[PDB]
Amino acid sequence: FACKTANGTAIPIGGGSANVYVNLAPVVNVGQNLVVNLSTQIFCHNDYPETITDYVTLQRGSAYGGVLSNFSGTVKYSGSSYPFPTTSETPRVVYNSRTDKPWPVALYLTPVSSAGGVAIKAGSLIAVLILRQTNNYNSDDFQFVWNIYANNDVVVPT
Ligand SMILES: OC[C@H]1O[C@H](OCC#Cc2cccnc2)[C@@H](O)[C@@H](O)[C@@H]1O
Repeated sequence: FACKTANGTAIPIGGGSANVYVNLAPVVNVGQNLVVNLSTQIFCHNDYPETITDYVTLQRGSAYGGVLSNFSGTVKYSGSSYPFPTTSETPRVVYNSRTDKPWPVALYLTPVSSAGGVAIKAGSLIAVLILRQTNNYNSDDFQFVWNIYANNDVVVPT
């Protein structure tokens, strides 16, 4: 089991950390959602499906910077919504193929009444998402830590 991002930076077997840079809608109105879709950004596969089935959760999602200040959030995991920042680990997605399968995560961030102006700065950390991988075979329990950065400013109109 290992993962890779859409621009090809990898986290190998056993886990680790990696930075992910994402384009964001440049303008978002108070009350509307800024959608951050990581399923186009993060892909994983099982290295031994003949024998091992892999289980993958979103263990923790954390908000930083402009996102923690200026937005209210939820996270969708495999189509089901939870509070963001997270208050529990999600149920597990099954990885049973060597095919690259997206990690089914998306953030829905709504600017709050006070947001107005530059609400997220280019280059800033907006989130840290911890993918947790176990299996039905041994004691492996690894963390793949994804640091999510904005590629551009997000403006909330006044
Ligand atoms: O994707 C499956 C497995 O790939 C990796 O393991 C590959 C292996 C093996 C193996 C080979 C022969 C006998 N038993 C296990 C690990 O990332 C492990 O955590 C994971 O469950």
